[PDB]
Amino acid sequence: ETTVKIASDSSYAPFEFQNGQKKWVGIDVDIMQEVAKINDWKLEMSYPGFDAALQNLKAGQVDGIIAGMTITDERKETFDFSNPYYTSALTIATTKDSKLSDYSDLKGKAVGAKNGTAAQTWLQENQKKYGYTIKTYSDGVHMFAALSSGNIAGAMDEVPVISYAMKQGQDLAMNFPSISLPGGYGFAVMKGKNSTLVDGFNKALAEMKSNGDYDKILKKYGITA
Amino acid sequence: ETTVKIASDSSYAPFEFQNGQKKWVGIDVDIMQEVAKINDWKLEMSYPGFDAALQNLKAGQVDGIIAGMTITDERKETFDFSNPYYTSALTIATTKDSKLSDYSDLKGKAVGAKNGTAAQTWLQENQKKYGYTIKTYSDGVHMFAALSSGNIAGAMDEVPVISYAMKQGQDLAMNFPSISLPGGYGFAVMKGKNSTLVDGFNKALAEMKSNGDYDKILKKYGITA
Ligand SMILES: NC(=[NH2+])NCCC[C@H](N)C(=O)O
Ligand SMILES: NC(=[NH2+])NCCC[C@H](N)C(=O)O
Ligand code: NA
Repeated sequence: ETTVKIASDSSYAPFEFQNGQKKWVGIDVDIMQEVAKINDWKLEMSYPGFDAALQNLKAGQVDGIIAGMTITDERKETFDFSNPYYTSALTIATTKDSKLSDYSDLKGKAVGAKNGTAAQTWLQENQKKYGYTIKTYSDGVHMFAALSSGNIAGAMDEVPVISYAMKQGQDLAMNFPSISLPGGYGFAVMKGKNSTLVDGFNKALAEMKSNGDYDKILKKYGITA
Repeated sequence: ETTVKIASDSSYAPFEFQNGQKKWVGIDVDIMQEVAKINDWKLEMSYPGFDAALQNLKAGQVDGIIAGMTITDERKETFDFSNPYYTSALTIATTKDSKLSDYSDLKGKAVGAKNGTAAQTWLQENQKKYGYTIKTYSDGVHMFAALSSGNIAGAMDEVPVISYAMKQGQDLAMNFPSISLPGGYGFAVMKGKNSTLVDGFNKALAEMKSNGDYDKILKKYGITA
């Protein structure tokens, strides 16, 4: 009944990614599809990439974005957000048999993050305090390979990313604290616009938490912390 | 197996509280029981109240504390902590049919909080910014009854506490932004003592986060990790 165009990232597991059949799957895909059905929306998903999705949203070529997008006060100056649909935390992953548990245990060790991330910033801000060296990576495939090889002692990323990788059978544990960003992940529209879409998102999310569909989706993608 | 004596609060749902059959339950209870099992400890829980628990810990009558205890610099002068096992936050609960969605909407409205809480402090610190009046309550039963009756327009409390109240079927919604409580909640021992207990807690938490048991426990009380 109402056509709703949503843009998303092209590859950001477990939020949105293609499986082996090239079907779009992930937490964001499954949530958005169920929200649309609850609200009687005809959903038209596109996957141009995070940056392109933002460009398209601002130009009015799409109506909203869901793309592992952390809610921040700066972003709220441009966008209106839903209630968060998942908590947004960071953590340092280790290999499965690692006994590292505390930040002081990284002294003298190398710790990875992806270039241009909150994780990179945290590591930079805490390097002198705990005495590790930092290694920067292009993507998760390279960072986690380095962790499994022992070339780094830890890899800092978003908790859902590490959880998914773990569920897939990667050699990983979550031995360190979760560092919370308060915003959570949100559905976004342009500021002042499409408040009915945000409200339908909010109402559907509440129903899904209530009826257990929300928890089914998280467990499908191995999201446990 | 060695006996481990742990003290907690007497009523802090959903962390520790007595249910309808008068059984001690909650996130802290379930986590501590699973940590003990993982570590082959015989756990002896007591529930004298937070302040009594600190007294008992300082006197050597118990070995540790779990009681939604914020990790703070002040506290770290007396106590050693585990990695935080949960990071709480503050937000405004409204009735389910309330249309309020942001702090600016509270101008000219009465907003409640419990006496002697972070929520109260936050409200007092932000009153001039948003322009509400503050009403103080002894406990949750009283604050939430005032909200349901329309005598207050919102109630400031912790996300986990509101989440559980909603699970129990109270007429509540969480449509406002959250305010992070720096530190997270940790397991505590006397400074320099009982390193075995802190290490056992850290390693067991990592296993429970890694194997899904941590998530299952939160979900039982309506909380998303
Ligand atoms: N699909 C994505 N890469 N989304 C952005 C992920 C990084 C971070 N959560 C952010 O909001 O900036
Ligand atoms: N009944 C309660 N709400 N107890 C709260 C006391 C613990 C509080 N989070 C603190 O760290 O000081
Ligand atoms: Na906290």
